[PDB]
This record gives sequence, structure tokens and C-alpha cells, in this order.
Amino acid sequence: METFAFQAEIAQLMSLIINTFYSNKEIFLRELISNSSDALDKIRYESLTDPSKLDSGKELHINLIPNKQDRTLTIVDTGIGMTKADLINNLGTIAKSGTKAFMEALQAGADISMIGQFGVGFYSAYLVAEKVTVITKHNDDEQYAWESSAGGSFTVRTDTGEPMGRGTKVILHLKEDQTEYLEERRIKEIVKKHSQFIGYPITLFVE
Ligand SMILES: Cc1onc(-c2ccc(O)cc2O)c1-c1ccccc1
Repeated sequence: METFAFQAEIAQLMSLIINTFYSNKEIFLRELISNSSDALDKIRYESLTDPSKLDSGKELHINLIPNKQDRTLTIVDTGIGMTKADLINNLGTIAKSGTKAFMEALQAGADISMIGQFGVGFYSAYLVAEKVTVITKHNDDEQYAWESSAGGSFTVRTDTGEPMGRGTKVILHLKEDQTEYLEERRIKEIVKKHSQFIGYPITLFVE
């Protein structure tokens, strides 16, 4: 396992998300499903000129898996996936510049729900999760596990777990007061409200 320090700007973003009083936490799901949709578009685009890109899996979907016993909400997609370099470089984002633009917008009157307009929507996971684990597999690299409970650092390791073919799995270890996001009715409500125009099947698993 390798441990890395977040860039100062990203540690500042995470602290703002964790510490700011902001009741509209539900937007984390829209942000994560939006990232999944973007990753699925990328592999579909590459497959148009190279059909062998889909040898690691032809299905393009998003699965939402709540687990009440482990207190986790997992979002699985079969998108392009991230390489080790992508994971280290802020999960494939330009997060340093995105954070700068987002923080300026917040000072001017914008609110936390607009985070996605700054290309740093992933970090909204910290509105509801005490720890986030990202398992990812890109065609050109091995399967990795990224993890962070914030606190200024993240870890990366080769994942020896269940092989995923291709794509990304985001495991949200929920905060104790955020268990409403494991309830079927609550998840359905959020998906219908914010993700009605996502062009891939979104399957809400049951227990
Ligand atoms: C590329 C890529 O490959 N997997 C993800 C991914 C990142 C986060 C996530 O929640 C789900 C995902 O599929 C992304 C990605 C990187 C930056 C912006 C949007 C997608």
C-alpha cells in the first residue's frame, strides 16, 4: 500500500465539504452517477473505432448497491476506468484549478450543489461518507484500490479483490447519521429527481 498527501487545494476542498453546514447532501449521488455516465461515454467513444475495447465487457451500465449491515452504498459502472496515474492525479480531474474556481464561486454566492460545474463532483461523496474506497480497472492498466478518510492523505494499492473486467466501483462508508441513503424509497427519489436523463440503465439493487 502506498500513501500520498492530497495537494493543499484538494485537502481544502475536502475540509470545506466536510465542515460547512449544508443540508442538501443528496446531490452526492447525482455527482457520482454523472461521473459514471462520463466514464461510460469515454469507453463507448473509443469502441466506435476499436470494437476490441469492449473485450473487457460489452455491457454499459450503472448499479447502485446498498448494504445495511456494512453501512455502505456502492456505485458500480462499466465505464473506461482509471489508470494508477489517473487515480493519483485526483481521480482523473483537474482538481487544483476546479477547486480554485469553485471556492471563488462560493464566496460570490454559489452553493455546494454547483460543485459538478467545476469538475470536482467526486469529492461531494464526503457530504455523506466518512471513508470512500474506489476500485478501478482500465484496459491498459491493472486493478487498483484508492482509499481516503480525508485527513490529508489517500492510499493506492493493487487490488487483489473481486476482478471487475473494466470500470469503477465507488464504495461509500456512510456516516452514522446518513443511513437514509441505504433506503430503497430514498435512493429511488434521488435518482428520479436528479438523474432522469442519464443515458445508461441505472439498476437499484435490493436486499
Ligand atoms: C475517466 C474515468 O474513469 N472512471 C471515472 C470515474 C470517476 C469517479 C466516479 O465516481 C466514477 C467513475 O467511473 C472517470 C472519471 C474521471 C473524471 C471525471 C469523470 C469520470
